[PDB]
Order: sequence, then structure tokens, then C-alpha cells
Amino acid sequence: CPLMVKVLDAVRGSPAINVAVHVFRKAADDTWEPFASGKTSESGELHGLTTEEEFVEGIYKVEIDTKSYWKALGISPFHEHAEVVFTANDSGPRRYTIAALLSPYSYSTTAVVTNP
Amino acid sequence: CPLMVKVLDAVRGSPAINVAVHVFRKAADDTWEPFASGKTSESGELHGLTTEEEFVEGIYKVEIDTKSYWKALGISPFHEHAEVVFTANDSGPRRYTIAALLSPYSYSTTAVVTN
Amino acid sequence: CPLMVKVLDAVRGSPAINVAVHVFRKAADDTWEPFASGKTSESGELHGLTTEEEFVEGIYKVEIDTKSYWKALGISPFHEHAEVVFTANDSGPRRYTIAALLSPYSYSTTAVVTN
Amino acid sequence: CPLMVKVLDAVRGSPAINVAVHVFRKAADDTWEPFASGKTSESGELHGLTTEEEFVEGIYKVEIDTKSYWKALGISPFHEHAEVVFTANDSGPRRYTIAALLSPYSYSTTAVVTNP
Ligand SMILES: Cc1cc([N+](=O)[O-])c(O)c([N+](=O)[O-])c1
Ligand SMILES: Cc1cc([N+](=O)[O-])c(O)c([N+](=O)[O-])c1
Ligand code: NA
Ligand code: NA
Repeated sequence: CPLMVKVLDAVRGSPAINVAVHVFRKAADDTWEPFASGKTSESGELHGLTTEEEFVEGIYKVEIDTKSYWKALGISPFHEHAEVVFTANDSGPRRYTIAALLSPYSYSTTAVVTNP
Repeated sequence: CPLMVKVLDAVRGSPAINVAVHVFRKAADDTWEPFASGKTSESGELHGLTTEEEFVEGIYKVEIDTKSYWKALGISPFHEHAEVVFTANDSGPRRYTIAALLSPYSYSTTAVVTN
Repeated sequence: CPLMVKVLDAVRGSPAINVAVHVFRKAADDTWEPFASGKTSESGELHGLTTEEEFVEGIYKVEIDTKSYWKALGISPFHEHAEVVFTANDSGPRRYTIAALLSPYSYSTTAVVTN
Repeated sequence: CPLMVKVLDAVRGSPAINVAVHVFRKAADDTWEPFASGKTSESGELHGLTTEEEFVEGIYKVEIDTKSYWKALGISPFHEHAEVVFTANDSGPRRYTIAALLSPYSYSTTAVVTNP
């Protein structure tokens, strides 16, 4: 799979498990079209969102549902979600890992981009 | 002002100057309505976006034009922009600082909410 | 003052108040000599650590007592402390801000070096 | 192995490869005794530093040689290194991943602690 999402919890020192993730792709009319969704596993990783064939060039938005995560654990966090928006595959196919480290009032995110 | 935005550059160890920032408020029909905007100053800060009277409870989005910032430095970045989405609550402390720390392939954001 | 330390709490979205900070300078024999210390204020900031005359070029260590901070909040943290080690250079901008953002199992640190 | 170190580069969007790492353990006389060392692989990971038998209770310091990393790439960074100091195994053996995300004037670090 050319798109993976990994989420860690900076309060517990653990993977962030069961985090809902929704991916969108910008359509020709400039709207966000639903593309794929899933939830992180016990390792904090979400695999299998898409395929090389379906992950064409485009502008993608990876929405990480951080508020639902913290609220499911009884914490009242600051952000509604974390959004990661990027152009993908504009120089040919690449593999993308979108990582995020969560705290109730802060998050970090980075990307690892590799050429298969 | 109840809302301030600060942007820092982790590559050069400096404020991120002249970064465009747009603030939106979520409307009843679930669309994003323009609310306020500006460019960060020489200190990386953007003051005066709004007033206590105008900054009512609701859901707000702060969009930071990180791509244009890096492109002006001759660096090709990963993200189209950085977006910070949050609910303003009256119960909470009154003043909101939204800080972002930028690298070409990474950003962090935190909220400092105080009296 | 050429050196300021700022500490923020990512769990509560607030300054980290009353955090002990110790600064050391590396001596010729490679040991760490005490240089300055204090506690962060209600704004999470520690000002007045040193002067331009005293802050000569060299290697400095800023140790932030993060463990005591979390323990006072009833939270068990991972790190013994956070340490920031850097060289002061005269060529560079004059004023150094060392910022740290704290969570129980994580911290970030950045330097803002300006004129 | 119960201790792993992973390092990423936030400028390049890639693993941080060939980063030197030195681990120390506080001795009874309060000095930092050398414990293990190595360098990150092409994946940004450093495996095999120690064993369950030799990784006893103690206070450990993981020194990540960030300045040498950036300088080997011709960048002049702010920090001399990144130091991660923690008590390990005080409630029995655990597995520790020490992660770090590097920029020239900033770094983040987190831990993932699991119970085998
Ligand atoms: C002021 C500041 C410092 C750091 N830092 O790295 O020390 C940060 O990460 C952030 N932030 O927004 O996440 C803000
Ligand atoms: C910083 C970081 C740490 C871990 N980690 O395992 O702690 C990761 O897996 C990743 N990543 O990209 O997948 C990044
Ligand atoms: Na192209
Ligand atoms: Na014990």
C-alpha cells in the first residue's frame, strides 16, 4: 500500500489505538471527495487504505479524528481533529507515511516519503 | 484581543515572517465563513485578528499558508498548508494563542489558553 | 538579557509554571559548571538568567526539571529531565530563546535566535 | 531487544540515516558509564543495542549525535546533540522505543513503552 498512517499518544507513551482516519481527495470541482477511511490498530498503524492503481496524482487530506480519541478516553481536548493536506504522486508514484504524535492541547505531524 | 497566532521556523531558528493566516468560523450550514486574516509580523506573530465581542463560542479554523512560506525560501515543502480546528469555549480561559512550528516535511501546533 | 527559557504544558494547554531550570557552562576540563538558575514564572518564562557581558561564546546546557513538574500534578512521567545543549556564537543573532513543550512521555524543544 | 532508537528527518521527509547513538547508564558513584552504542540504519532504526539480561534497572541516557548528522550533510545546526534520560525497568522488564524527529533548530522526542 502506498499510504500508511501511524499515530502515537504522548500522554501514555503508547500507540494511539482505534483512532478514526478519513482520507479525502480534491475533485475537479474543488470539493473534498471521500477517498478511503479506517482506524488505527493496536500498533497505532492504519494499513490498506488504498492501492497503487487508485492512488493517482491529486491533493489529499488525511483527517485524524483526535477529539473522538481523547473523548473516548474521557479527556476534553483542544482540537476537533488534525488535518494533513498534501499533493501526492506529482512526480510519479511514491509511498507516503503520515505520522502524528498526540497530546490533548498539541499535536505534531510529519511525513516519510519514499520512492519504490 | 482574544486570539493570537504565532509561527516559528525550525530550519532557521527564527520567527516565520510574512506568513499568511486565514481564520474561518463554521456556519450553521457546515461551511467555513471567512472571519479574519493577516500576515505574521517580524516577530512571527499576528495580533488584532478579532475582538471579545466578535469572538463568540463556535468552531474556528486557522489556516496557515506554509507552502508559500517555504517556496519563497527556495525550499520545496510537503504540506499545502497547516490547519488548526478548535472550539472556542466561554467557560475556559479567555485568551487563545495558537502556535505553529514549521519544518519542510513537518509541523507542530499547540494551544496556550490563559487568563 | 541574551538568554530566555520558556516552558509550555501540552496536556493542559498552559504555561508550565514553577519549573526549575538550571544552566551550566562547559569548562576547559569538560565538566559542567553551574552558571545560572531559576523557576519559570506564571507565564512559563524565565528571564534575567544572565547578561551580555557574562554570556560569552562556549557550550551551554539548559536542564529543565520536567519530572518534578509532572509529579506535582499527580502524573507519572517518562523522563528524568529535559536537557538542551548548544553553542553560543557571537556571529549569530544576539538573543536566544530556548522553548520546550512538555507531555508526560514526550518533549519538544526549539531555539529562536534573533536580533 | 528491549531498547530501540528511531530517528526521522523533518527537512527531507525521510529516515535519519547513519545517526550515531551512545547509551550510558548511571553507576553507583553517580557517573555515566558507557553502556552501548551504534548508528541508525537506512530505515532510521537502531536495533540490537542490548539484551533483556544486560538491560537491568537503572537510569539511562540515550545521546543522539544530531550535530554530526547535520554537519555530515553540510548544515550548521543549533544543538550539540539530543539527550534522552529516563529510569528503565523499575517495575519489571519493559520494551522501550525512543523516537526523535530532527530539524536544524528543533527536535522532538517521545517514548513508546510496552510490557512483553
Ligand atoms: C513555542 C513552541 C515550541 C515548540 N517546541 O518545539 O519546543 C513547539 O513544538 C510548539 N508547537 O507549536 O508545537 C510551540
Ligand atoms: C517519530 C516516529 C516514531 C515512531 N515510533 O515507532 O515510535 C514511528 O513509527 C514513526 N513513523 O514514522 O512511523 C515516527
Ligand atoms: Na508531474
Ligand atoms: Na521497583
